[PDB]
Amino acid sequence: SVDDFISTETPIALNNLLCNVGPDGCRAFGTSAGAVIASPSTIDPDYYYMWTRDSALVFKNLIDRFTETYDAGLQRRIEQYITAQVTLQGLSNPSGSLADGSGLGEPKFELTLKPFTGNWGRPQRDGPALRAIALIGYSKWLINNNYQSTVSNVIWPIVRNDLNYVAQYWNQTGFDLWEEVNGSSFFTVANQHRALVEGATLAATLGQSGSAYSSVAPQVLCFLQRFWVSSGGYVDSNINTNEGRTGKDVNSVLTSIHTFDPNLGCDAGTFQPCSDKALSNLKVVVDSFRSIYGVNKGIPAGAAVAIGRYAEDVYYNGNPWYLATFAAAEQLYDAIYVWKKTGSITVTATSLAFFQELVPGVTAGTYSSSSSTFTNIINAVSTYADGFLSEAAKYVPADGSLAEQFDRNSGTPLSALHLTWSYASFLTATARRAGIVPPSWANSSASTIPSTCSGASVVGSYSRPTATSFPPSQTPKPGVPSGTPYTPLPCATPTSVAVTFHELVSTQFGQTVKVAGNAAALGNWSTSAAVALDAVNYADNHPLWIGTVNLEAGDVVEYKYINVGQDGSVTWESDPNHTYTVPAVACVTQVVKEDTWQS
Ligand SMILES: *[C@@H]1O[C@H](CO)[C@@H](O[C@@H]2O[C@H](CO)[C@@H](O)[C@H](O)[C@H]2NC(C)=O)[C@H](O)[C@H]1NC(C)=O
Ligand SMILES: *[C@H]1O[C@H](CO)[C@@H](O)[C@H](O)[C@@H]1O
Ligand SMILES: *[C@H]1O[C@H](CO)[C@@H](O)[C@H](O)[C@@H]1O
Ligand SMILES: *[C@H]1O[C@H](CO)[C@@H](O)[C@H](O)[C@@H]1O
Ligand SMILES: *[C@H]1O[C@H](CO)[C@@H](O)[C@H](O)[C@@H]1O
Ligand SMILES: [Ca+2]
Repeated sequence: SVDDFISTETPIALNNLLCNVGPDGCRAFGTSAGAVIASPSTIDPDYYYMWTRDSALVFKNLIDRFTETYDAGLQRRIEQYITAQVTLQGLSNPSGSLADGSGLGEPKFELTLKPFTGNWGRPQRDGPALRAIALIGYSKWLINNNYQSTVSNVIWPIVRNDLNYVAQYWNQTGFDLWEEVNGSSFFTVANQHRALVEGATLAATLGQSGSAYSSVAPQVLCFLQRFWVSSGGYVDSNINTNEGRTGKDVNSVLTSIHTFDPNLGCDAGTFQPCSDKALSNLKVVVDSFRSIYGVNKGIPAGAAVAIGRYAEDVYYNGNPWYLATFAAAEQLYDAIYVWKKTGSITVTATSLAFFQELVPGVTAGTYSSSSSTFTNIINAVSTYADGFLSEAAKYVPADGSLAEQFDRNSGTPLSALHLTWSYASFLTATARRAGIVPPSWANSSASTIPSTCSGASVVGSYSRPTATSFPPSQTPKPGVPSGTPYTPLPCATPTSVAVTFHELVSTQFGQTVKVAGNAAALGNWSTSAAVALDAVNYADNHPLWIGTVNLEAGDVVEYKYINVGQDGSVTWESDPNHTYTVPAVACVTQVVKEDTWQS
């Protein structure tokens, strides 16, 4: 049953989500405090980085959970995530520096909170938007619990940098959320609009000027209208480029659920889940996957299917993703929420095809909660929505782990293990089914579209934030639903820990990297018995090598990386010896030790 799946998966998803958060999460142990690894996977694929997007989406889920029920463990994690942003914002990186704002569009960082120096799809202009939305989310909590002073002191300078970035750079091309298409992206623009709306509201609450953000917001919304393909009834997810695709992409479904505000009803301007444009789009996007995946064979129209990112996808051969399949369920739960709350469903010419798939022959019109048409529709949509949950559930392993993808033919997990966003996507989709909605970000002002789009932007001021700490014990006001801090699920304490050595060193032709060390498993400083690392990952300005040795839990280890040529010659990295303490903590069975070569 779907209820069984939700029951069992919920605590596993939350646990696994939090295992990916530094400094102490079970699969992110020793990462910077507040850091969110996209995945513990270090090879095939290497996702052991911090993405501005992934971390902001994960923490928006956690901040929303924290808002529903105070949890001092979550708060500690939220505060840590926020202060890490002080460090990241200040970093010169290949996207640029903080001073002119350009550095804030950097997609990802080392989990040491250092610049990722390799070639990448940069900038990605959604990051500052999502980060702002996350930090504004916690700000509203702090303000509503009498800590506005902390917002102004610690948080606001961070949010202000990101808001200025959006207001300045929204009307320039960048890479999409899949890090592939350089242009103008639906998800990116829509969240940029949301951020400006929310940021103008926060400014005014703090007594700061929101004028720059409010003057630009409606122009961002104006431009968002250009992504709509009227002849096909769907969103072209990337414009200002010809990407060699239809533009039917879960991008647009992810947009709908992430800018959901039931107080906007079925507003099509902001692409609300129940809007006619969002529904029409959903059907088109779903349909693009119906005929092409082995796992969808023999499933009829009007029944849920496994869905991926976009039909043209070749990544790992192009497969369904858990977060995509969960996203479809979530958009439908969001629509159901609004229909139930308003007691009314409207079918239009635009949404006609979506509704006719579920209730064949239904006409456009408005149906109240008491009409049988309303009942046919809402029942069919609920079954369909649970069908998308159930479809993804079919391909979740017995242990409840959520990889990034499941195989288009066999449904077995592929790509990155324990993708943090997969867990969050499960948590949000099921929250919505439960009728738990996020805090509102908008009134109808935020949905008013100007008659013309001006492409207005504002050159902003950027300053390094300075405050890097929260006051202790910032507990809720009385009455507010409260509970004991979160505690991870129990495990055995490992006698052995898999230690992935993760080294940055530029090597020449045929050279191998080995780790020589003091412990027996590292060959007692013997160069011939040293442990060889994988040249896989070595990239332009990002020369990465990984090796995983089992070392005893609690053992203190001294090591040096050796550059071993083809000829079996050894060069030693400069002093000092590295010193690492292999952890002995419950649930910590694999760690990554991130290093750079000592010249
Ligand atoms: C910057 O903003 C302007 C206004 O929204 C965009 O210009 C429009 O682009 C669409 C799609 O290419 C055209 O169909 C419109 O005619 C343009 N409108 C106007 C008034 O010029 C522009 O695409 C935006 N650029 C970026 C990179 O975001
Ligand atoms: C955050 O970190 C900074 C270091 O940049 C300190 O100065 C501050 O006290 C806080 O701990
Ligand atoms: C790593 O650092 C330790 C200090 O904890 C030294 O004892 C060792 O020699 C290595 O440099
Ligand atoms: C890891 O931690 C241990 C003790 O906590 C030290 O002995 C070692 O130097 C390393 O820092
Ligand atoms: C070490 O083993 C534990 C338990 O199987 C995993 O949770 C962890 O990811 C690592 O592989
Ligand atoms: Ca396109």
